[PDB]
Amino acid sequence: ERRGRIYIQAHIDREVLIVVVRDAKNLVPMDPNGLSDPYVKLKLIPDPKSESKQKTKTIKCSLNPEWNETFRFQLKESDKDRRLSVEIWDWDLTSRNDFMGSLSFGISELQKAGVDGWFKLLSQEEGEYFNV
Amino acid sequence: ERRGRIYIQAHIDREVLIVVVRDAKNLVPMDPNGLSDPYVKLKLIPDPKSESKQKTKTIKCSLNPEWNETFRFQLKESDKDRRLSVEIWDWDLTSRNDFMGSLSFGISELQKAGVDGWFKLLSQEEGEYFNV
Ligand SMILES: N[C@H](CO)COP(=O)(O)O
Ligand SMILES: [Ca+2]
Ligand SMILES: [Ca+2]
Ligand SMILES: [Ca+2]
Ligand SMILES: [Ca+2]
Ligand SMILES: [Ca+2]
Ligand SMILES: [Ca+2]
Repeated sequence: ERRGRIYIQAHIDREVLIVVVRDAKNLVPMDPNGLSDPYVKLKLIPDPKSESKQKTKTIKCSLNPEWNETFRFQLKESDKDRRLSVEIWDWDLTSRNDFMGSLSFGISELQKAGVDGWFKLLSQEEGEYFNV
Repeated sequence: ERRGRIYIQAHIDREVLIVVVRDAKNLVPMDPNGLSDPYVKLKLIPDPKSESKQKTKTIKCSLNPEWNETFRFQLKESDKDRRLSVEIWDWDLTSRNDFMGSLSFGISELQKAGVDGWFKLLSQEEGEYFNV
């Protein structure tokens, strides 16, 4: 568990993905002060023009952010071949935000069973394929 | 020690920085296969146009690379206000290489005493300032 963990809750209502991003523990420091400014980015991938994107607020200087935010996604046919992508990023003022941890759930699999618990954060490339 | 450690040897011999990049342990996975393709990038910073850049070879699929490569840098007056920047990157074929760990030593401080040992890898922004 090199990048910490995040507590996610996600299930499908009808054709509506409901995602709850509660909190995260032991995130990796990304700033010179030894901390980071975490915010989570949710997308349905593959997504070209990044048309699905939704973000939580940014928590400043914390390696254990608590967001408690809910998000709704209106699904479609095509989405059955997509994955719910959850990525944590470190907000920076004077530079590209830095990647911190990733995770993803197959939409086809969420329709069969929702999720509610802690997940180990993976690397960005790795997180677009699995969840642990 | 979230990103593992690297064994560095560096000292100055009459205006010449000699850096030995031996090996690294417990690097963080950066690829879908659960590994990474580490290579170290050495620069003297600030160095906007990267005229300083020098790289080790890339070791494929390893979180414990052994490089054993020596590098020489011809110092100057100005370099007394610069730092030796050591960054490990994960080589990727189909995408921007991913950052793995960073570290830096003040050139002014190396002139007073060289280093030879293990160093904890820091985040990129953090690594441009310290060396734990
Ligand atoms: N530029 C960063 C990329 O991850 C953050 O961007 P964004 O706020 O659009 O998610
Ligand atoms: Ca940062
Ligand atoms: Ca930041
Ligand atoms: Ca940044
Ligand atoms: Ca990679
Ligand atoms: Ca790679
Ligand atoms: Ca990449």
